[PDB]
Amino acid sequence: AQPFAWQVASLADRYEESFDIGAAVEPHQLNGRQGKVLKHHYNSIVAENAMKPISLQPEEGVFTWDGADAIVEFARKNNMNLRFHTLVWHNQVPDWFFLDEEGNPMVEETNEAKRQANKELLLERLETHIKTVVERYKDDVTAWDVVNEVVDDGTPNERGLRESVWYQITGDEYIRVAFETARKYAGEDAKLFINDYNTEVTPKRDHLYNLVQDLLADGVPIDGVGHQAHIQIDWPTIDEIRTSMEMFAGLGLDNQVTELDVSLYGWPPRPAFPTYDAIPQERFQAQADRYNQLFELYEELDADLSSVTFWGIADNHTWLDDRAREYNDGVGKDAPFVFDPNYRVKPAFWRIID
Ligand SMILES: [Cl-]
Ligand SMILES: [Cl-]
Ligand SMILES: [Cl-]
Ligand SMILES: [Mg+2]
Ligand code: NA
Repeated sequence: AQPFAWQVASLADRYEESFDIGAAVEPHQLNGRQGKVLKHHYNSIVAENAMKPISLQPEEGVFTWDGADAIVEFARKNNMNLRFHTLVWHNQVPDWFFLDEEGNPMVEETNEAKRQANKELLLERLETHIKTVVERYKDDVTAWDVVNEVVDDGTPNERGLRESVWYQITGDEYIRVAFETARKYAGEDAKLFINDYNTEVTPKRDHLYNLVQDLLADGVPIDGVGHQAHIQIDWPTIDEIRTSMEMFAGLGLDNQVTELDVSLYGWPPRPAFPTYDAIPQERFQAQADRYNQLFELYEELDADLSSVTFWGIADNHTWLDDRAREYNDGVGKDAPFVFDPNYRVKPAFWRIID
C-alpha cells in the first residue's frame, strides 16, 4: 500500500537548494497526524485564515491574537519559515473599517470635503492595523502578503484594478500606504509581496505587471509577486506559468507560489465526484503527470522562485471542497495535494520527489 507521508523522503529536503516547501494551516491542525506531516515535509507555513484582517481586529482596537500566536509558536518550535496572509483584502475584513465617524458607510457620502476626510481616516485605520500587526510578528514573518487580490479579473477601469470598497474610497492609495507602512515597521530586510490568483492569464497578468511597474517607478517598496496558483490539471499551461514568472523576475522581483492546489476539476468545478472514494485512479494519475511538469518548471526557475506553498496539507482538508459543493448542489470532493485524506502518499508525490 502507499506509505504514510512520514515514511518517505522529505519534500523540503528534496527542494532545499531551490525553494522552501510550505503549507497553509489552522490552529487545530498543529497536532496529531497533520503535525507529523508538517514537521517531516515542510520548512514554511502560512495561516489559512487566522491572520486575515477580521481574524486579527474584528472590532476597532479589539485584537484577537490567539489563533495567529499558536501558528507562530508552532513555527518557532519547528524552525518553520512563515508567510503572513494577509494585511489587506476585500474579503474577511471587518465592517467597522469603512464606516465614517457618524457610523454610516463611507461609500454613501456625496459631499467631497467629507469624502476626503473619510479617505484619510480609512488610510489611517489601515496604517494602525498594519503597524500593530507587523510590530507583533516582524521577527517571525519571512514574507508578507501586503495586499491580496487588488487586481480585477476583468477591465472595469483601464488599470484593471479591483473596485472593492478600498478602491472606491482611496483609488490605489491603499496599496501604496500598505507597502509603505509594511516597510516602515518591518524593516528594510522584510520581503513585501503583492499576492493574487490567475497571475498567469491575460489580461489580468498584464494589469498586475503594469500596476507593479507603475508603483515601482514611484518608489513603492514591492519585493515580489505571490502567485496563488489555484490551478487545474491542464490549465493554465506550463508556458503561461513560465512567462508570468519571467516577466516579474525581469522587473527585479521575487516570485513565490503561495496557495498551490491542483484541482481535479475545471472552473466552475462541475461535474464533481461526490466522495473521495468515487474519484477514479486515472484522475490521480493525470494529476501526477501535471505535478511532474509543475515541479520541473519550478526547479528550472529556482533562481527567481524562493518558496512554493500548498494551500493545505492533505486531501482531508481543502477549500476546493467548498467550491465543489457550491457548484454541485452541496455535494462534491476535490483532491488537490500529494497526500491523501489519511496522510498516505499519492502518485503526485512520487512524481515530484524524484
Ligand atoms: Cl464585520
Ligand atoms: Cl509529465
Ligand atoms: Cl505513478
Ligand atoms: Mg518529477
Ligand atoms: Na530560489
